[PDB]
Amino acid sequence: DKKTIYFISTGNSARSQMAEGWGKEILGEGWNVYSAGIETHGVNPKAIEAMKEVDIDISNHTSDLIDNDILKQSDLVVTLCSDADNNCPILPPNVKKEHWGFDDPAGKEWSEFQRVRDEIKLAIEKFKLR
Ligand SMILES: [K+]
Repeated sequence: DKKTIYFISTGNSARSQMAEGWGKEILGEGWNVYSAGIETHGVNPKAIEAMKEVDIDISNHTSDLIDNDILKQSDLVVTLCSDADNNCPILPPNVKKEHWGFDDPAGKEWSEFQRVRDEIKLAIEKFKLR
């Protein structure tokens, strides 16, 4: 009944955490939304703050390693950065893979966290309309 979308970044730090937050609110009904990383770098505090600003709570989120069982059951795996795209394991033939690249806001001014957060929102809204 419910389909599965899996957002992947290098360390499950910011872009993938914001994608999971937006995904749960926009695609909530018929979608199970998860996020993971090749490595675990912790949840960037600025990513939590960025989502709080748009009234989305991601304070309980964890930085998790990619799981083979979630990959096998995914309808769509979305990679958000180039290293994650190349390091993602070879997927089952029935699992679709898409690369939605977004700039890394880490170490940049707060305005870049705001910008990337909103670009991710628009990409997920475009996905909902498919
Ligand atoms: K996660």
